[PDB]
Amino acid sequence: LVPRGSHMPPRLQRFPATASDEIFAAFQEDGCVVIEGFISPEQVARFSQEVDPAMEKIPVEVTNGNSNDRTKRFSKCVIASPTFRNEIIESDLMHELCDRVFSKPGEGMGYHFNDNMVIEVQPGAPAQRLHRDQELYPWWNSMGPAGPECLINFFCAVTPFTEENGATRLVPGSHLWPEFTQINERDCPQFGKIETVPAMQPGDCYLMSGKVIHGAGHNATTTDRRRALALSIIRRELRPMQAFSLSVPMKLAREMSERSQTMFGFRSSHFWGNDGKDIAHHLGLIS
Amino acid sequence: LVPGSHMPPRLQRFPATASADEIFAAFQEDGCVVIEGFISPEQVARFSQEVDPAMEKIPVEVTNNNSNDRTKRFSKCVIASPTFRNEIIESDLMHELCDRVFSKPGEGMGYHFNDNMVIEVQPGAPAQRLHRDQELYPWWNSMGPAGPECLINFFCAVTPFTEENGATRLVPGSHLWPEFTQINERDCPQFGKIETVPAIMQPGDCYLMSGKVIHGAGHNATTTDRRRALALSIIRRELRPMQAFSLSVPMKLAREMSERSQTMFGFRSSVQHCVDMVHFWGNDGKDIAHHLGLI
Ligand SMILES: C=C1[C@@]2(C)CC3=C(C)[C@]4(C=CC(=O)OC4(C)C)CC[C@]3(C)[C@]1(C(=O)OC)C(=O)[C@@](C)(O)C2=O
Ligand SMILES: C=C1[C@@]2(C)CC3=C(C)[C@]4(C=CC(=O)OC4(C)C)CC[C@]3(C)[C@]1(C(=O)OC)C(=O)[C@@](C)(O)C2=O
Ligand SMILES: O=C(O)CCC(=O)C(=O)O
Ligand SMILES: O=C(O)CCC(=O)C(=O)O
Ligand SMILES: [Fe+3]
Ligand SMILES: [Fe+3]
Repeated sequence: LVPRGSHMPPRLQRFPATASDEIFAAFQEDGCVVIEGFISPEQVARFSQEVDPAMEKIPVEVTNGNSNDRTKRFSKCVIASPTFRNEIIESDLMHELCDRVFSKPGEGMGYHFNDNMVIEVQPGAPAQRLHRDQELYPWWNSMGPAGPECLINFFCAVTPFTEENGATRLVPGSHLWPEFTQINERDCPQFGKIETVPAMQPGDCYLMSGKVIHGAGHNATTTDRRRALALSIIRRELRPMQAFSLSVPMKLAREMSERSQTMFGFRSSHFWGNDGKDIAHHLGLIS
Repeated sequence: LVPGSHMPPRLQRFPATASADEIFAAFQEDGCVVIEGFISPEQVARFSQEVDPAMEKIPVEVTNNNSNDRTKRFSKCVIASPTFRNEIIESDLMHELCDRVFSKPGEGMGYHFNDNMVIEVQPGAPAQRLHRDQELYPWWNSMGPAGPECLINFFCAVTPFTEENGATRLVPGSHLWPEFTQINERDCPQFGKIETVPAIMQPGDCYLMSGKVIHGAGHNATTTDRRRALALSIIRRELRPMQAFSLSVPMKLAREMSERSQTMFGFRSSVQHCVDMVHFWGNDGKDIAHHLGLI
């Protein structure tokens, strides 16, 4: 795999979207894993064109070290794209995976959606700061690698992921380090020695844990809009960064299955209920 | 007080006109503090009157178990009570203390509502298991006493709280024990040896309590006394509420709310800073209040 004698780089396993528990142990051991072909070939295609009109009406910032410097972001994927709401979010591998990360026996679905983002790294965009996704829930790093999982991300490539256009540089095994710190020169002892691994073709995805260090690289090209679809998924006890049950129209919620209504907060798991009853009753969604 | 009689733990008491700093320091020392006249007796009585039809229509569950039985719980306080939504949730002392607990520099409101629950302990109802309210967020005990706060409770007396009718039993300074476990025989070594103290209160008194404080409803030993409480459960912005208030509370009521009341119920977002900024509970980069028409 490496020339004999070489420094071996951090292991980044890769499974086919038809694999089994097998993908999960790669997640447990490394903190991430690639699912090659996560979304079908025409599915990803129909999806990208469907959000191209919305992506077109996002002006680009040319700035300050923020994650908005020449990186454009858009989250109304259920509204804008029939392919997303009808096909992509009903992956049984997605759910069979989430149930192994999040759900406890007897309690139903321990998870729901945090965000559905399309991230498009514009050419010349500086490399994104290194971070753990779970910094979104600021106390979580304090629990170290023994803490439970709060967040996972099915990070899917829309346009191809190269080392040129700044695909995500992962750091496998970052979830097993003994202290979880901010990744900067004052707080991180290993800053500048952190060994990355860049991450894929359209429809491939990687299933990253919230504990894993990562970040978008510099998009060094002149023409490449590098586009992605992040399926952020949190445990049921945590609050979504998107208010999906207030912006997704009721017309679309009626077309979703019970699992997908639970993912978007149109149905309870009790958490997110309505005075001892499922919020789905009051909304006109049960029997 | 008592006669070399053994003296129980101290539960500090303040009037609602004390300084939120004096109250907060007490809360920090003991993890719980009584605020007398948190709500005026005229406010508490109108509230009790406005929820009472809903309370009477709630059947009492009697069971053959320790099942947390014979306790009515009602959460649609905003819909049923003009006093609650117009006055009680507008307590400036409530928001002063919440900020000192939850709100970060340069982010605005770090908290929102988990629940608004009328809890009426029926005559004869058995005592509740000792618990910490942050057990609702099961990973929280594992951070121990150094952990951040996830939840505080403004537990108000609607009818008098007495030692006989089931006033809550609290364990002051249990937010400072070095290991947070569930309170059971397997996991808790002080099990059965834990000294509680009732929250004796008159109508309109609150106690403010951290999610780190061991406590439990007491046994209601009376035959006539339906012991009514109002629990204002308040969590940090990154945590999920028990109630989906933005989906059951009507928009007509949303539009009459102050901006900070809208934030409490999820009709409006809160800006969190990480280099980056993110409207938590937002709409693709903007406040959810825009798509809702709340300006
Ligand atoms: C299921 C329960 C949970 C898990 C959560 C809880 C919540 C949210 C409460 C506790 C925390 C809080 O701050 O708010 C209130 C007051 C409303 C009380 C009521 C319930 C819903 C609960 C219950 O109903 O048991 C039948 C319960 O009594 C208790 C204590 O055992 C629980 O820890
Ligand atoms: C404000 C940001 C936060 C705080 C959260 C975040 C979310 C939720 C994301 C990250 C984690 C996740 O699990 O999902 C996604 C992919 C959607 C990415 C986009 C943003 C909104 C964020 C950002 O865009 O900054 C304006 C950002 O890039 C990052 C990484 O710096 C952040 O940690
Ligand atoms: O866009 C990328 O390459 C990674 C972005 C990411 O993971 C984030 O925004 O948190
Ligand atoms: O009603 C009480 O006195 C305590 C209730 C309580 O602690 C709870 O329900 O979580
Ligand atoms: Fe990230
Ligand atoms: Fe409690």
